[PDB]
Amino acid sequence: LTPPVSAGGIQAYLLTGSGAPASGLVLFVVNVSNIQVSSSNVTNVISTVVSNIQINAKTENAQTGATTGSVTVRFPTSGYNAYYDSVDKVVFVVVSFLYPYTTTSVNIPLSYLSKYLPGLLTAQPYDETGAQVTSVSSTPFGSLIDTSTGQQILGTNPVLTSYNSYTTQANTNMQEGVVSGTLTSFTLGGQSFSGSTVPVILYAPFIFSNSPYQAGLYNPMQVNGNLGSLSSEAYYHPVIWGRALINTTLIDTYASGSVPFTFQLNYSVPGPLTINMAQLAWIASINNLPTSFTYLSYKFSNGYESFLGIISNSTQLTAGALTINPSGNFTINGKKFYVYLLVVGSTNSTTPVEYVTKLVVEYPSSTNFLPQGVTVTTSSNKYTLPVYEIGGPAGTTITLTGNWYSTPYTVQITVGSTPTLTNYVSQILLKAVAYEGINVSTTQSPYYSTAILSTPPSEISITGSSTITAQGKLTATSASATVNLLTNATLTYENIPLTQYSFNGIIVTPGYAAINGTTAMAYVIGALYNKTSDYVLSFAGSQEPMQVMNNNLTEVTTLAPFGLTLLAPSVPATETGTSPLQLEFFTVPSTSYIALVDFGLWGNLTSVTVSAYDTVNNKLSVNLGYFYGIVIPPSISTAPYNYQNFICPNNYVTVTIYDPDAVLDPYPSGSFTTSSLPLKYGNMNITGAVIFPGSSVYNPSGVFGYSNFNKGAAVTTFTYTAQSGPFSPVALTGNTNYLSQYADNNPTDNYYFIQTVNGMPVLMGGLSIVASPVSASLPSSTSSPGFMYLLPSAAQVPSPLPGMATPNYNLNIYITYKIDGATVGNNMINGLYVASQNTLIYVVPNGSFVGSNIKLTYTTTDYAVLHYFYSTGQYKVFKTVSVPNVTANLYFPSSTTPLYQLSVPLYLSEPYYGSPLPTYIGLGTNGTSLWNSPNYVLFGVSAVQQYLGFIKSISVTLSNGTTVVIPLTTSNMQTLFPQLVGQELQACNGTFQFGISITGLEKLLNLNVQQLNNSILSVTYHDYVTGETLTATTKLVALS
Ligand SMILES: *[C@@H]1O[C@H](CO)[C@@H](O[C@@H]2O[C@H](CO[C@H]3O[C@H](CO)[C@@H](O)[C@H](O)[C@@H]3O)[C@@H](O[C@H]3O[C@H](CO)[C@@H](O)[C@H](O)[C@@H]3O)[C@H](O[C@@H]3O[C@H](CS(=O)(=O)O)[C@@H](O[C@@H]4O[C@H](CO)[C@@H](O)[C@H](O)[C@H]4O)[C@H](O)[C@H]3O)[C@H]2NC(C)=O)[C@H](O)[C@H]1NC(C)=O
Ligand SMILES: *[C@@H]1O[C@H](CO)[C@@H](O[C@@H]2O[C@H](CO[C@H]3O[C@H](CO)[C@@H](O)[C@H](O)[C@@H]3O)[C@@H](O[C@H]3O[C@H](CO)[C@@H](O)[C@H](O)[C@@H]3O)[C@H](O[C@@H]3O[C@H](CS(=O)(=O)O)[C@@H](O)[C@H](O)[C@H]3O)[C@H]2NC(C)=O)[C@H](O)[C@H]1NC(C)=O
Ligand SMILES: *[C@@H]1O[C@H](CO)[C@@H](O[C@@H]2O[C@H](CO[C@H]3O[C@H](CO)[C@@H](O)[C@H](O)[C@@H]3O)[C@@H](O[C@H]3O[C@H](CO)[C@@H](O)[C@H](O)[C@@H]3O)[C@H](O[C@@H]3O[C@H](CS(=O)(=O)O)[C@@H](O)[C@H](O)[C@H]3O)[C@H]2NC(C)=O)[C@H](O)[C@H]1NC(C)=O
Ligand SMILES: *[C@@H]1O[C@H](CO)[C@@H](O[C@@H]2O[C@H](CO[C@H]3O[C@H](CO)[C@@H](O)[C@H](O)[C@@H]3O)[C@@H](O[C@H]3O[C@H](CO)[C@@H](O)[C@H](O)[C@@H]3O)[C@H](O[C@@H]3O[C@H](CS(=O)(=O)O)[C@@H](O)[C@H](O)[C@H]3O)[C@H]2NC(C)=O)[C@H](O)[C@H]1NC(C)=O
Ligand SMILES: *[C@@H]1O[C@H](CO)[C@@H](O[C@@H]2O[C@H](CO[C@H]3O[C@H](CO)[C@@H](O)[C@H](O)[C@@H]3O)[C@@H](O[C@H]3O[C@H](CO)[C@@H](O)[C@H](O)[C@@H]3O)[C@H](O[C@@H]3O[C@H](CS(=O)(=O)O)[C@@H](O)[C@H](O)[C@H]3O)[C@H]2NC(C)=O)[C@H](O)[C@H]1NC(C)=O
Ligand SMILES: *[C@@H]1O[C@H](CO)[C@@H](O[C@@H]2O[C@H](CO[C@H]3O[C@H](CO)[C@@H](O)[C@H](O)[C@@H]3O)[C@@H](O)[C@H](O[C@@H]3O[C@H](CS(=O)(=O)O)[C@@H](O)[C@H](O)[C@H]3O)[C@H]2NC(C)=O)[C@H](O)[C@H]1NC(C)=O
Ligand SMILES: *[C@@H]1O[C@H](CO)[C@@H](O[C@@H]2O[C@H](CO)[C@@H](O)[C@H](O[C@@H]3O[C@H](CS(=O)(=O)O)[C@@H](O)[C@H](O)[C@H]3O)[C@H]2NC(C)=O)[C@H](O)[C@H]1NC(C)=O
Ligand SMILES: *[C@@H]1O[C@H](CO)[C@@H](O[C@@H]2O[C@H](CO)[C@@H](O)[C@H](O[C@@H]3O[C@H](CS(=O)(=O)O)[C@@H](O)[C@H](O)[C@H]3O)[C@H]2NC(C)=O)[C@H](O)[C@H]1NC(C)=O
Ligand SMILES: *[C@@H]1O[C@H](CO)[C@@H](O[C@@H]2O[C@H](CO[C@H]3O[C@H](CO)[C@@H](O)[C@H](O)[C@@H]3O)[C@@H](O)[C@H](O)[C@H]2NC(C)=O)[C@H](O)[C@H]1NC(C)=O
Ligand SMILES: *[C@@H]1O[C@H](CO)[C@@H](O[C@@H]2O[C@H](CO)[C@@H](O)[C@H](O)[C@H]2NC(C)=O)[C@H](O)[C@H]1NC(C)=O
Ligand SMILES: *[C@@H]1O[C@H](CO)[C@@H](O[C@@H]2O[C@H](CO)[C@@H](O)[C@H](O)[C@H]2NC(C)=O)[C@H](O)[C@H]1NC(C)=O
Ligand SMILES: *[C@@H]1O[C@H](CO)[C@@H](O[C@@H]2O[C@H](CO)[C@@H](O)[C@H](O)[C@H]2NC(C)=O)[C@H](O)[C@H]1NC(C)=O
Ligand SMILES: *[C@@H]1O[C@H](CO)[C@@H](O[C@@H]2O[C@H](CO)[C@@H](O)[C@H](O)[C@H]2NC(C)=O)[C@H](O)[C@H]1NC(C)=O
Ligand SMILES: *[C@@H]1O[C@H](CO)[C@@H](O)[C@H](O)[C@H]1NC(C)=O
Repeated sequence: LTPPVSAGGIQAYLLTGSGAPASGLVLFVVNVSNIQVSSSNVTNVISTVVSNIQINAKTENAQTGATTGSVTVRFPTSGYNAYYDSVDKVVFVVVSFLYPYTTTSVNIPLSYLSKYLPGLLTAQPYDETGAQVTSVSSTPFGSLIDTSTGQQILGTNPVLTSYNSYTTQANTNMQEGVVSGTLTSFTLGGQSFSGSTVPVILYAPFIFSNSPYQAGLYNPMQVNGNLGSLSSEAYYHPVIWGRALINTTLIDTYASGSVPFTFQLNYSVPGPLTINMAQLAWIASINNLPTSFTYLSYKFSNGYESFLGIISNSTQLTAGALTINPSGNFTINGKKFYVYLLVVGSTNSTTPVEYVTKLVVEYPSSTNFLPQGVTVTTSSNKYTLPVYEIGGPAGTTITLTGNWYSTPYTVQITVGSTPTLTNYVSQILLKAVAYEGINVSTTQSPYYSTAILSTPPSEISITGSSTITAQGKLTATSASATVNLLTNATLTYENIPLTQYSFNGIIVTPGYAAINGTTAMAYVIGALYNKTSDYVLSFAGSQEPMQVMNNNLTEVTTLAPFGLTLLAPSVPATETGTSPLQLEFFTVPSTSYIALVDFGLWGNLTSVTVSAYDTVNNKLSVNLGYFYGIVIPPSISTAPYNYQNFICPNNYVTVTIYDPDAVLDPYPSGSFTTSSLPLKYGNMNITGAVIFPGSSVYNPSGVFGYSNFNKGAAVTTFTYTAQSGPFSPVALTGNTNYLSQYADNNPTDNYYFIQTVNGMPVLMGGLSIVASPVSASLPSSTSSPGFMYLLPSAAQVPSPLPGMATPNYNLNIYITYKIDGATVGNNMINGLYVASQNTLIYVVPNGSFVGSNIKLTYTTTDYAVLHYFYSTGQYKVFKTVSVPNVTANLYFPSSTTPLYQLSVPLYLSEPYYGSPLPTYIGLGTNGTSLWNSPNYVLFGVSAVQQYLGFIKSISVTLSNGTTVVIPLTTSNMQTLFPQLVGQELQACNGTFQFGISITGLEKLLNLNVQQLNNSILSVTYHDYVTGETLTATTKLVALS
């Protein structure tokens, strides 16, 4: 039993799982294991147990945590049912608290209850009065006695009132019901008993929890200290960046086991926004197009092309040798009209190019001056209508011929040299909405905890409200008029006679980089002038959004019409009027974050609202969650370093990158993937993003929230793996066609997550390395994303929530010469390499080592930062690590030395020569010096014999100014330094001791040993590492 029941302890468990007879049942167990019992004397012991039990009960406000009512009771002297098991050694009782069975006992199958007490399968439980019995049943709550009052509980009490009335009271008054128990300490048989149960929750409404996080959602990083000033407010004003997960907890007392939930997010901004739009098609009656104009069709990102629609009375349009047949046909009250759809381009194309799938035209009906409309169709009455391309070389002109009513007309098109891109710039009130799902499980009923995406990759709709307006002029037999919409789109009506219709209109699409042409919305206005009691001028028009796929432009949904009416009895008149207008665009999965960021809904001023839905038991939340958005640029830093950092194998230079927008999952080393499907939400089905924790990618089938739902074999499973080459780098593997759809905390691949269009990413983010002078860079053109494994550091013990990510990425760099020319089979050690996890090795040759360097560049991983900060270059940062020059010296221990001594010290000192012990320098031939160091190891590679310098000359000046330079023959080096080898004095110290033989020097000169030999000694060495020479001297003295 989890949690445990203690020695001599009481404990309680709320009954749950399939086969549990009723809601609001709690069991109590007393661990009577500590004493002897038999059927002969059991009635004593069970009676002894029950009399000491006390039970407490409350009603609470589920949001605020306030106690509303409290009651406290004990079992009656008789009429209870209470039971014993010899096998599991417990006394126990079950009590039924909510309606029904508040007052009457409900039977409990011995099968079900045995799940908790398996002894009930081993043998029958004992009853009161000591018999074996086949069944267990509740003691009802209304039977018990008020400890305050010494009477059976009355129907007037608010707690018993509430418990019987929970069904509506949970929602209507935010009421929650809670119970706990305690066994008043007592002695039996020289043993004793004591305890208090953990609280159990009977019921509560379905809500976002509001304690301690008063917004229901929280960012673990803001709560710990790692975000500056904003940490002060983590409990009531949560923030998060664009593509990541934010944490939350729900209470659900209905469900059991795992539960799919679905969420609805609504995004909003204070004040109106300036938006860019572009013209896809212009549609008109042949009277409204101008006598001549110059035009050439534009081509959108998807590959679709702009078109021109002409409506006419005639069965053809005619142009000499060229005949143009209509695309479709319609009628208004028996009068017949045809629609011709044209692309002005390259050549007179006989077969179709693209289509409109369905298209609504709208007119004021004579019957009412109230809007009506129809779908234009083919002659065979099918819906999709062909569009055709026509034209020629630049500067060519075509005349088309047609009729409007009984009057012929001609229009002259000049095929322009450059595409006719046209824009509208409007201010709109805009808002958006989106949907999402995940499958949450719990270790602790009734609390379900999870995370959800800041921006789900799925269809989003963006919607707004604006104005349309007309100015008009009336005459005895005709009207003239103009309209404005979308701030600076203008349409103009040719003067309409009494008893004639005419049309104008536009299809428009957003004007930005990636998404142009992919979604659009159509407005067509019919107009009418007629006379009743007054002259009547009237407008009626469709508003309908569309999307483009496979050269079809299609009605996604169709909205309610609008109308305007102007009237006067006066023959001369000027008039004015206005109406609201609606505007809806729908996005597509790969494009959704980019779209929100471009339109301006995502930024430091954005606020989000969130509501939730339980798929299985069908409930919506009685409250909402709230959070706000953020955009933050990166920064780079390093711990101060000196010459020590490059001496010895256990030293390095640390660089830290601060970039919070690269943390997508708050657990460092966490991974999730995502796909798009239909989701159940309330009484409807909508598309939305489904999150799936792990390293695998799915193309799932069916509808999320029903038995139709099934996810097949993984299409790919990404992994970081060890690989070939010296050291052993860890790097990413997986089919990169699916890399958008995968999320991680590694900046060297994260920039793909939802940021790929036409198979290519919009941002080249992440880390870049270049190194000098031995020419090397990472990554090579050949490299996968995720060429190195690189993770954010995790929060430590005094932090409230340990083990969660900090925005710091900590990266370690080694530069050395000592392992140059080491080998690993065929491999030769040269240049730059990745090692372990966050580690780089740069290896160079001996003379190239001083002044060598690495430059690191960091570019942001998130498209919001590229958008708001492009102006200033604040989205990229640099740092450089370089090896400084150091002082070196050669010295005798004293300026003077006696010819009494046989030998003297001569010390060479240079920091960069220092290593682990032992290490030694062997001399020989023409003054060569060879460095050796068998205890040097670095990631398994080990140092080879290095030639670091040479002794240049060995000289004496004699007592008269004559100078002798001793030639560096083998015999001369042999005699002068019989200890041919120098030794390091202390670990990683720069110092070695040589010993120069004065008793040698005497004989070596062939001089009169002491007689003439008041002399000065002078010696010189050259090192390749600094490029300096070192020189040293001593006076040789004898008794005078
Ligand atoms: C905020 O919400 C975050 C949601 O993203 C939570 O992150 C999840 O953290 C889990 C562990 O958290 C525990 O420890 C932290 C301290 O770091 C505590 O604060 C928490 O209270 C909690 O105690 C983590 O679970 C995994 O690691 C556990 C080790 O601690 C281990 O016992 C589990 O078995 C998990 O492996 C989640 O990490 C991912 O978990 C999923 C499985 S599941 O989602 O847990 O069911 C793994 O997917 C699986 O991968 C295996 C490969 O071996 C496949 O075989 C299998 O098909 C597939 O399901 C992921 O690999 C693993 O990374 C982590 N969730 C995610 C998606 O990252 C976070 O804890 C919340 N914060 C707080 C304060 O509660
Ligand atoms: C969205 O709001 C975020 C919260 O303020 C902003 O994040 C903060 O970014 C600051 C640097 O960018 C600032 O300067 C730009 C022009 O140079 C301009 O776009 C904005 O003015 C923008 O805020 C950075 O603040 C530093 O610079 C400020 C100059 O305006 C100065 O007021 C600050 O004292 C600071 O030097 C923030 O970095 C953090 O600064 C903390 C100081 S405090 O602001 O908490 O007092 C410090 O404790 C911490 O170590 C350091 O990281 C940075 N804030 C955060 C949360 O890290 C963000 O830029 C706004 N986004 C937009 C769209 O502008
Ligand atoms: C698509 O079909 C259209 C309909 O038949 C064609 O439109 C006609 O275009 C003529 C020009 O096309 C010629 O020159 C092109 C080079 O710029 C070449 O690519 C074509 O192969 C073709 O040879 C145009 O003729 C006008 O321009 C001529 C310049 O070369 C010149 O002859 C005159 O200046 C002339 O006005 C047609 O316009 C009409 O021409 C009538 C005389 S005739 O040329 O038919 O003999 C004239 O009476 C009338 O005023 C004028 O409007 C024009 N036809 C119409 C009425 O649309 C188009 O070429 C086809 N496109 C391709 C290349 O496939
Ligand atoms: C949320 O997570 C729940 C787990 O916590 C999921 O329940 C598990 O469902 C498993 C199959 O999942 C697949 O089919 C679902 C449609 O029914 C679909 O919703 C899922 O997305 C997914 O495509 C199921 O595993 C059984 O079937 C497997 C074949 O797919 C087979 O490999 C298994 O051996 C197993 O028979 C689990 O159901 C039950 O599992 C018992 C234990 S075990 O064998 O898994 O160890 C088994 O004894 C019993 O016969 C079987 O019915 C089930 N897991 C558990 C432990 O309950 C749930 O589907 C998820 N909900 C959604 C909507 O995604
Ligand atoms: C440390 O760096 C020093 C500076 O770069 C290197 O110094 C160079 O020394 C070369 C001789 O060293 C060779 O033999 C060693 C055996 O004792 C061996 O350990 C070395 O790996 C290396 O192979 C010297 O090269 C010349 O002398 C050779 C006679 O031994 C002869 O065979 C060569 O043909 C060559 O003339 C370099 O001196 C300069 O060399 C120039 C050409 S190049 O060798 O640099 O390509 C030449 O144009 C010029 O006239 C001559 O003075 C000398 N390099 C420089 C630029 O001073 C030292 O070897 C490195 N130590 C190690 C072990 O890495
Ligand atoms: C419709 O869709 C396409 C494809 O995304 C887009 O073309 C690309 O536009 C960018 C810049 O976009 C902005 O400026 C143009 C006007 O120049 C506006 O129309 C847009 O609304 C944007 O405000 C061009 O610069 C691209 O040319 C490429 O530039 C790259 C550098 S970049 O950082 O500037 O993008 C170079 O690396 C490429 O070599 C070069 O081709 C252009 N891309 C292509 C493939 O032509 C259109 O502008 C969009 N048109 C509409 C209606 O807005
Ligand atoms: C565009 O013109 C089309 C004709 O070119 C119109 O299509 C016709 O629509 C009628 C009424 O909806 C439909 O019944 C016709 O189908 C034919 O019906 C014939 C019998 S009858 O209707 O002539 O009495 C049958 O011979 C046979 O079932 C169909 O051929 C349909 N006509 C054709 C030729 O398909 C269409 O209505 C028009 N669009 C508008 C809105 O004006
Ligand atoms: C839109 O244009 C149509 C032309 O394709 C018009 O069609 C006309 O049909 C009417 C019957 O409704 C018929 O009287 C016409 O027949 C011709 O009459 C000519 C002279 S006139 O009467 O138009 O002045 C003669 O020249 C000729 O030999 C006849 O064939 C017919 N008009 C034509 C010229 O064919 C129609 O008026 C119009 N519809 C709408 C919606 O207003
Ligand atoms: C009363 O006290 C006993 C002393 O604390 C204690 O027994 C110890 O705990 C477990 C045995 O009980 C559990 O395990 C079984 C499943 O194997 C369940 O059926 C049961 O409900 C309990 O969860 C055992 O591991 C441990 O060795 C025992 N310790 C010793 C040495 O006595 C019981 O936990 C408690 N009595 C009962 C039966 O609940
Ligand atoms: C219930 O009855 C049993 C006897 O049936 C009691 O167990 C005996 O107790 C004595 C001392 O108390 C022990 O020395 C024996 O080992 C036990 N005998 C048997 C037969 O087990 C038990 O103590 C009684 N319990 C109570 C509380 O009265
Ligand atoms: C979030 O947006 C949704 C739009 O889906 C809104 O919910 C709608 O409410 C309107 C009336 O305000 C009703 O016509 C619909 O029944 C609701 N829509 C659907 C599809 O359920 C609502 O405006 C926003 N909700 C919140 C949390 O404010
Ligand atoms: C490295 O080792 C040398 C050993 O020669 C150290 O030199 C000695 O320094 C102390 C004081 O620090 C003097 O008392 C001695 O006289 C020096 N020895 C000789 C032979 O002169 C040197 O201090 C060490 N340096 C570092 C950086 O560890
Ligand atoms: C390290 O610094 C030393 C000292 O300034 C440099 O060597 C000196 O400068 C020139 C070389 O251009 C020589 O002629 C002198 O003899 C050197 N001076 C001394 C004190 O002997 C050296 O250039 C620097 N090393 C590197 C490679 O950066
Ligand atoms: C759009 O045109 C194409 C012809 O390529 C056809 O696939 C489709 O039936 C039309 N409309 C739709 C998507 O119904």
